[PDB]
Amino acid sequence: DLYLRPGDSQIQFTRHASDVLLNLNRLRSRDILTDVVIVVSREQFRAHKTVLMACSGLFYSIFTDQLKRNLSVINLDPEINPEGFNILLDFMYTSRLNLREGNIMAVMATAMYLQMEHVVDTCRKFIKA
Amino acid sequence: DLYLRPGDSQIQFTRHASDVLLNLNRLRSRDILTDVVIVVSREQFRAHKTVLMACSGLFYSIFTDQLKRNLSVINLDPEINPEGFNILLDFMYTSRLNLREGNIMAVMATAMYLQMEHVVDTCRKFIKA
Ligand SMILES: [Cl-]
Ligand SMILES: [Cl-]
Repeated sequence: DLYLRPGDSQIQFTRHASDVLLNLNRLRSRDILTDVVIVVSREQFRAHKTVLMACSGLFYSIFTDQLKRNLSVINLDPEINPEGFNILLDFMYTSRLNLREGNIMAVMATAMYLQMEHVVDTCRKFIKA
Repeated sequence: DLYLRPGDSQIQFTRHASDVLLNLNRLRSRDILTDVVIVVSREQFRAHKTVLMACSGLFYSIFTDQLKRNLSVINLDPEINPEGFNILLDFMYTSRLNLREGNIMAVMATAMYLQMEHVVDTCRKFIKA
């Protein structure tokens, strides 16, 4: 629960990061302080820009551009499949990835588009088996 | 790095939550998408409202009030010590708590005011020894 480590006098909390993400997912479930809608083939997904930027290289690049920083709606490539995006948005807020035989190619394609390198790497590992 | 668990078919990522928090702290360091300033005895601290709400019962209560939701400046009780607040803001974004003999009473008092129950519990454990 707590531990100490070398070269650093601070107390380390093992559960804090998971608790923060859990509470951020609760905010999303309740639509509290969400500040962007992502549009994927007419499907709409509400989210927190900071969480998107902390998980996706695409969204990091988008919202660090001064012109795009304050946009409230982001339209993605119409070829992106909404189910794949939904799975990856859930992953962002949960650390849990719904990979199945029937969606892994779409999830991998969407994670490459979003620049989510650890999801892509994981997809390639499962494909190889 | 990855694991499976019962009652849930999804892949579990062990490092994701810590990576999200690390990237959120990077956004804070760069002042990217910060949306509130907390004022503590004339000292000013920039932060992300969603992270404050995910860590502090006080900030959760504040920003779920419709009148206070869009405030850009929050003034805290003038008796709160800025060093204690700084230590707890760092903890929110890092899972690391700078507890010392010389600050533990102030940090505990500030964590009670912010309603950060796991920090308070930890302070009481260290005090008892
Ligand atoms: Cl990733
Ligand atoms: Cl806490």
